[PDB]
Order: sequence, then structure tokens, then C-alpha cells
Amino acid sequence: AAEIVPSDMYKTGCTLRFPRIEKIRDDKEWHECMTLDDLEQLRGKASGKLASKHLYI
DNA sequence: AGACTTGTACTGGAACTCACGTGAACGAATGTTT
Repeated sequence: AAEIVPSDMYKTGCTLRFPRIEKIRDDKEWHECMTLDDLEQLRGKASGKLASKHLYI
């Protein structure tokens, strides 16, 4: 997703911008899902934008 | 916005075919030897 933005249609209080599926993980169990704490940490890490680090070459 | 599906056009390689070249083999004539 491009970023995480506030919303009122979802329980987490936030929704993704431009979401798309990259892979249906057949190796991850259901209990390995993200947690609200991790989502809050990711949201606060870079002001909601999911692109933080710098391209290198 | 983004991602996939469908339609059009193009280019390169596979396959097939013909032309040309090279290699080996041979019956008959001629020359040489006995």
C-alpha cells in the first residue's frame, strides 16, 4: 500500500491507500498475523507513509 | 489511482528446400616390368 490514512469505516481507525495483493502466503499460519501494536508502530514510524528508506546504488 | 485481460503489430528463430562444394570410390586405357 502507498500509505495508511485515518478512516471511520473500519475498526482499526485506519485504512490503506492503493492496496493490492502481492502474494497469498501458503507458509504463514493464521496466528502469525500482524497485531494492532505493529500496525500502530508502522503508522507512527514515518507519518503513515509506507516508503521510508532510501534507494541505494 | 493500481492490476490484470484482450487485441494489434512487429521481430527473431525453427524448419524446410535448393545450390554448391568436398570427399571417397572405380572401370577402362596406357605405361611399365618381366
